[PDB]
Amino acid sequence: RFLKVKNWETDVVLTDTLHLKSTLETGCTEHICMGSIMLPSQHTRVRTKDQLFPLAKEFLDQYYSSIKRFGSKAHMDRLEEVNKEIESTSTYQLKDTELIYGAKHAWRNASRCVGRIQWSKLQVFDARDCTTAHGMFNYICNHVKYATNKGNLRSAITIFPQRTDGKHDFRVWNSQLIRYAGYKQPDGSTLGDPANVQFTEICIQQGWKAPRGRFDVLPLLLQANGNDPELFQIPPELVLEVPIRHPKFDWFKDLGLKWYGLPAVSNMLLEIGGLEFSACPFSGWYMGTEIGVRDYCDNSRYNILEEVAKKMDLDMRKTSSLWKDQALVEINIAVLYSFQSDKVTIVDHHSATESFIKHMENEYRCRGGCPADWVWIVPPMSGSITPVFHQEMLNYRLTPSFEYQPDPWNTHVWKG
Amino acid sequence: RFLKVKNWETDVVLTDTLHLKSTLETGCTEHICMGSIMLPSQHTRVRTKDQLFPLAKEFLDQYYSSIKRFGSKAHMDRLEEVNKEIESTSTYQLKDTELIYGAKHAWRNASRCVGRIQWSKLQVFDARDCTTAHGMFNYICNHVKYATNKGNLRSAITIFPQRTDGKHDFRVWNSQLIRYAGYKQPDGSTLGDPANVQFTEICIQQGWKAPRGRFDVLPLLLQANGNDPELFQIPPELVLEVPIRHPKFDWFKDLGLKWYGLPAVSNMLLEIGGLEFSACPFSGWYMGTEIGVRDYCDNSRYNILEEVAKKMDLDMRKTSSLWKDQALVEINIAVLYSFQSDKVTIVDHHSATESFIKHMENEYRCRGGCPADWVWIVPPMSGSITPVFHQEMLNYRLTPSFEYQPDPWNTHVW
Ligand code: HEM
Ligand code: HEM
Ligand SMILES: CN(C)CCc1cc(F)c(F)c(CCc2cccc(N)n2)c1
Ligand SMILES: CN(C)CCc1cc(F)c(F)c(CCc2cccc(N)n2)c1
Ligand SMILES: C[C@H](O)[C@H](O)[C@H]1CNc2nc(N)[nH]c(=O)c2N1
Ligand SMILES: C[C@H](O)[C@H](O)[C@H]1CNc2nc(N)[nH]c(=O)c2N1
Ligand SMILES: [Zn+2]
Repeated sequence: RFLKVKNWETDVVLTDTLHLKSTLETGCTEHICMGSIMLPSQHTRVRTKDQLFPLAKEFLDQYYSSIKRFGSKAHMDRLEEVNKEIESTSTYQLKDTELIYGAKHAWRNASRCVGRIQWSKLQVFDARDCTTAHGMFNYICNHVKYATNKGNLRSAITIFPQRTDGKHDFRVWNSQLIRYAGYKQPDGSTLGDPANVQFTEICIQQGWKAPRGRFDVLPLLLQANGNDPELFQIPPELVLEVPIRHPKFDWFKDLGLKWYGLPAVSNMLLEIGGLEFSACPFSGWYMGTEIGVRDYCDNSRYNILEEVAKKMDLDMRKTSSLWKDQALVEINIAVLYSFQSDKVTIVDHHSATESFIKHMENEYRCRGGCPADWVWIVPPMSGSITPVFHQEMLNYRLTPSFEYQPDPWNTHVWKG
Repeated sequence: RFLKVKNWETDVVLTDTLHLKSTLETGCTEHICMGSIMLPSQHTRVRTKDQLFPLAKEFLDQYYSSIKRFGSKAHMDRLEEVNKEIESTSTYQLKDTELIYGAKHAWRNASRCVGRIQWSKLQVFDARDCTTAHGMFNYICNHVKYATNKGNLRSAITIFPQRTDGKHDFRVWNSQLIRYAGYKQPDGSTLGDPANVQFTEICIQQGWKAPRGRFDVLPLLLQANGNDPELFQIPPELVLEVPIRHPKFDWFKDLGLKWYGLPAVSNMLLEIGGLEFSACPFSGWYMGTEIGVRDYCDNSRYNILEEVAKKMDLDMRKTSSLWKDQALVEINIAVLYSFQSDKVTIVDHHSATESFIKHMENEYRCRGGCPADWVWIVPPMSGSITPVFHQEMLNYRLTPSFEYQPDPWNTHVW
């Protein structure tokens, strides 16, 4: 059974057979669509040998199909080897080749990711020999150095040991490797990034001396083998930052804004062949709107819309003057211009969405589909003047995958 | 099963139980979400004598509840009466009060409509006594004049006779009552509105003498009782139009842009108690972005971003200058400025989405929920700085409802 999607601006129609290979559930039913639910239980997140071998087998079948060795003796022997390792040891270990395939394909299957044209050019760092928080800090520093590359950013992921009994998890407690602190003041205002107030408090409680500034890089809070997490400060020379200025507005620099260069997600779960990798930080490079639209202008983040609109002297009485929309465009022009001027990799939302359309069409050609989440793919500004807005998309769940997981401070058992 | 929706800007959480009354189907499964498909089979649309009565019963049951007479003398009586009329005539006719209720609730249940906070204020015009296209034209003119109201716009729907056998359908062939024509030029490009090129040709291919301008109001093409349709010119004095100028850039009026004040969808199918109304033009008032973002700036429409940006002298050599975004804002400031200057009702996208959040809150409070289609409720510019962006929405299909329906010229035995 085949399915079609139409781009309504170009009348291009594509045929999806890949959704047939989909196992996991979406969250929708025939009588209700949950397409706009942010964290549906299905997309969030121990396994027993009962269900683990079929998950291994399906993954290995995929893997050996991709290398043109399906049904080969190398393929049959590996299946046998994994089987016996599961029955006697209860889990199994991926080879290096399988881990690299898995991480790439989890990104390939990331239906909310607009940057997936780059998916096969991913640098995979195997940190499965790591045993301690210090060991983790070392692997993460090397990730940040390699990925940053003096501004010429390179996609990378670092993979720490897989979950075993769920009581010895490796976790990076930060949501991203590099993020700014946020501080609730006694008068109710917030200093810094309001998204990080809760995590900032945990760090301070674990002993972090906070500078209490508006752009303080947070410490790494790292958990090895289920032990209590430990604080480490990324060396500042590894944290590339871009001061934000505007190409016409000389007064923009006086807002004292800066942002970091490397977007590196660190709280997600990597699932490959039934195995769960609970610490797997990954990084690419920023699309401009992530910083200029969401980070700076969300009412619940830095929320600089007013300060910018004031200095532009806009009619701020009625909303129908679109002063909000006007300040937003200027802030996003500044973010792009500051990054480009400093030769730090960044992509605008027009370029990135055009690329995704080309990626998606190619994926239908050579793979039979490309799972896509329209709600997340469409940029948070100027939606319809980007070609994804006019593109029908089918959302379904393939593995390997990145999944959400509960914040560790709500599940951790404290040693003391 | 008693589901929850969170707003992530405010942490407000609403519980939805209304969805458990949903009847029709979404197109999704638990294996694949179709939330971005524009027209699944379900959203498009005779009855056997059997499937008609359960539909009638469900509608009457919710009608009599809304008036607090569920399980009353009048309820069971009407129920029996509709039962008997169906056994005999194999259809039935709605009472005036039921027709009004059914129309307001088709709008109440339209999950892609952001303007639904106004749903109970709708003016319903019963046109079920109509028999000819000339009469149809008369009802539509009266609709237009009433809804326009000298620029103080008012919501209205006009309901033509319901389908009987499918051979005698009433249909308005225009997609909206008021739309601008579109002509294909000798040199490949398109003059006027490209969305209307086929329909603009059908009118000519029917007898319309086009002035071949850029903003030529289309004639009405009205089909009564399954007959061949007929052309009709809407009196100009009834078509309120707004010249578009900018409150800062005097060169903006030189661009020669105008738009019409009345958005009046005329090609949808209204379904009440299983009865199908194939001609039910309805109208409200515009949200600014429908014109300024989509109508003006869609690449497959008027596509004027190239010109506005040049006249703004912006660096159009790199997308990373965001010149499209910058021009897009100015256009949409102009549209709002022009309408508000000429005292024609219009709402900006910030106001409408704020009102929709308030409408959701009301519906969750007094009704138990509110079907909502995020892909359509979030405006096509400045998405995340409107409160609907951060709003989780549950999409499900309730009835009475508006459904899409095939274009008549593909169906009619001409
Ligand atoms: C190379 C440049 C990349 C760009 C421009 C990019 C862009 C984006 C954007 C804008 C989002 C939406 C997130 C939001 O708005 O909050 C997203 C989501 C996502 N990205 Fe990419 N990304 C890139 C690389 C990567 C890499 C290297 C990985 C993993 C190896 C990845 C995995 C994901 C995933 C899993 C999501 C979904 C998050 C969720 O389900 O909530 N991305 N990406
Ligand atoms: C009074 C002010 C109104 C406003 C501001 C408004 C706004 C909107 C907007 C912006 C859309 C998105 C469609 C698009 O972008 O093309 C929409 C869809 C819709 N509106 Fe409303 N509308 C109003 C009145 C009405 C009325 C009076 C009715 C019927 C009684 C109605 C029924 C609908 C329906 C059925 C749809 C969606 C069609 C579909 O399912 O694809 N609206 N509306
Ligand atoms: C709930 N909300 C905070 C989710 C934020 C979030 C969660 C994720 F898992 C995720 F991969 C991304 C994408 C961020 C990103 C990664 C790589 C490159 C890039 N340019 N951007 C963003
Ligand atoms: C995909 N597209 C071709 C569908 C067009 C379409 C179909 C509809 F039923 C519909 F109600 C509207 C909204 C137009 C409208 C109606 C009332 C007020 C307003 N401000 N605007 C637009
Ligand atoms: C409620 C809604 O699902 C939520 O606000 C989503 C909408 N789309 C998004 N799209 C992206 N890219 N990133 C986001 O964080 C969100 N948030
Ligand atoms: C492909 C996609 O479903 C299509 O572009 C939809 C998206 N959202 C929309 N939203 C509104 N309000 N109007 C539209 O026409 C559309 N088109
Ligand atoms: Zn769905």
